[PDB]
Amino acid sequence: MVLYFIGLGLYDERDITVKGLEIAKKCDMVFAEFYTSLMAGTTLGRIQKLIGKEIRVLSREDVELNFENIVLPLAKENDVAFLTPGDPLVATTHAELRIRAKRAGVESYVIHAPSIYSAVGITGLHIYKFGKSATVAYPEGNWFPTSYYDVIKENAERGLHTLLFLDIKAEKRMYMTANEAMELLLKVEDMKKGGVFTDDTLVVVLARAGSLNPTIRAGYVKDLIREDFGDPPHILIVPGKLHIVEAEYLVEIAGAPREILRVNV
Amino acid sequence: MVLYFIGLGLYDERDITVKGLEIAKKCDMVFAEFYTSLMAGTTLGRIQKLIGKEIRVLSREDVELNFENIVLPLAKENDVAFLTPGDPLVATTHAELRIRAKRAGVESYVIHAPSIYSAVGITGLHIYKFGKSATVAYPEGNWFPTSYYDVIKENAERGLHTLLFLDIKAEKRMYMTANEAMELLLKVEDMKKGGVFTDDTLVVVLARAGSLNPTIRAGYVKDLIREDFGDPPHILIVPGKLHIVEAEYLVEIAGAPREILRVNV
Ligand SMILES: Nc1ncnc2c1ncn2[C@@H]1O[C@H](CSCC[C@H](N)C(=O)O)[C@@H](O)[C@H]1O
Repeated sequence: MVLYFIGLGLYDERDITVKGLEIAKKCDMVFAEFYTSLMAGTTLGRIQKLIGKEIRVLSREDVELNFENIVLPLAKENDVAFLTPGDPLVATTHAELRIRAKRAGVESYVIHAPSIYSAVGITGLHIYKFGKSATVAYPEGNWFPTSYYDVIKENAERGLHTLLFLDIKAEKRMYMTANEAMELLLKVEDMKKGGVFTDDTLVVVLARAGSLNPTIRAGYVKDLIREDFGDPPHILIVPGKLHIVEAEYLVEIAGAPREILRVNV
Repeated sequence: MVLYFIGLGLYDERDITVKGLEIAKKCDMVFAEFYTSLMAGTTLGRIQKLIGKEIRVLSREDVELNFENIVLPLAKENDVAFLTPGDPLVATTHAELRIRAKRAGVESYVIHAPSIYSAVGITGLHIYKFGKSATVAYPEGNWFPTSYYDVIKENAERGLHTLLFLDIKAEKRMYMTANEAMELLLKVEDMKKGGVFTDDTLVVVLARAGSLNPTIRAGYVKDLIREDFGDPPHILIVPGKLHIVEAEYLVEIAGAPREILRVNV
C-alpha cells in the first residue's frame, strides 16, 4: 500500500543502509533509476542479488513523464520501492515525485543513503563553510551554460567553498571529468574575465567517493587540469579562504603543495 | 594495521550502511564517540547487539587529547573501527584524526553514512540553494553568541536557505528544540533589528530525520514557535525565496500554509 524512495549510496551495492536493505527485501516490487548519478563500483546484477528481487530500471522519461503511470498504480496494491544512487532527494528532482504520490492517494517514505553532498567532508574542508552549490553542464549546440561560474564568484567573495556537481548523460554513458570541468571554467573565465577561476586557482578533486580508495587531490588548476584522476564519477570543489587545519589536511592527505599552508589572513 | 572511520547514520542502529556493518564485524576492536552528536533512536546496547562486538565509548577528551594513545596503538596490530554518528568527517574536528593516523603510520579509510546535512533534502528544499551553515548555541552567563543570525542574513540576502544545527549537550543528553531556537532568534532580532527573523519569517522544522516517521513542518514563526514537533533531534531551517516546486512540497508534504505560495515565492 506504500511507496519507498530508497538511496543506494555512493559507490557499490553495500553503500545502502541496513534500514534500506531490510525494507527493500520485503517489498513486492522494486523500481530504480540510474541516470541521476553513477555508481562506479557495482552492477545491477549485484544490487539484485543483495536485495533478492528483480529490479525494473526506469529512464528519465519513464520517471519524469510516467512515474504516476508506471509506479504509483502498483502501490495501491503492493509495497513498492524506488531505488536511486546516493541519497534519493539530493540534487535530483525526485522530491516532487512525493507530491505525485500524495495526489494519487499513496503514502511515501524516504530512506536516506550516503550522499556526495556530505561525503566531500573527506576532503578536509569544513562542511559548514560550503556555500551555494552548482552544476557544470556540458555545452550543447550554441547553448553554453555558465551560471556555475557566478556561483563560485559569490561564494568566494564570502570566503565559502563551492561544490560543483559534474554533468552526466547516462544514456550516452558520458560522465564529465574534473579535467573537462576545469577546461570549461577556464573558457568561461576568458569570457567574463572576473578572475574567478584561472591557472593559479586552488581546487580539490574527489573521485569515486564511497570506494575504499577514493582519489582526493588538491592543487592549482595549471597542474591538475591534465592529471589523471581515475574513473568517474568526479566532483570538483573550488575552496574559499582556507582555515589552517583545512590546508594541513589538503597537504597531508590530498597531496597539495606545501605553500598553501601559508594562509593569507 | 588499519583504522576505519564508520558513520552510524541518522537515527537508529539500522542507519549504518551494509558496508559499515560488515566491516565493523571483521574489526578486532571497535570504538565509538557520542559527543559530536547522539543517535536518538537507539542505544549503545542495540548498536552493540547489531554489530556483535563490545564497543568502547570515547569522550571528547579521549579523542581530542589522546586519540593516538587509545585508538591508534591497537590500530597497528589490529583492524580498528571508530564509529561516529552521521557521516564521518562532517564534524569539523574529525578530519585531523586522519592526519594523526598518518603520523603514526596507520592507514585509515572512511565508510560514509547518511548525514543530516544531506538528509534535509527531504524538506523538499533544493540542496544547491543551501548556503553557509550555522549552529544555534545556548546563551550562558554574560555570553550571548549571535553569529548564526548573521549567517541567515547573508544567505537569505542571496536567496539561499540556512541549515541550522541546534545546540546539544551530548554528555547530558539535552537537546535544544526548534521552539527554543526560534525564541533565541526572536531575541537576537530584537537585538540587531536587521529584519532577519520575525513572527512572519517562514521556517522549516525537521525532526528525527532518518526515522520512517520524521516530523516535517513548515510555517510562519508566530504559528510554529509553540508547536510540539515531537522528540529530538530537531533541525531548524530558514529558507530563502522559494522555487514554486519547493513551496508546493512544503504545502503538500509539510503542511505549510497556502500563503507561502504567494508570500515566499
Ligand atoms: N561517489 C561519487 N564520487 C564523486 N562524485 C560523485 C559521486 N556520486 C555522485 N557524484 C557527483 O554528483 C553527480 C550526481 S548528482 C546526484 C547525487 C546523488 N543523489 C548523491 O546523493 O550523491 C555526479 O555527476 C558527480 O559529479
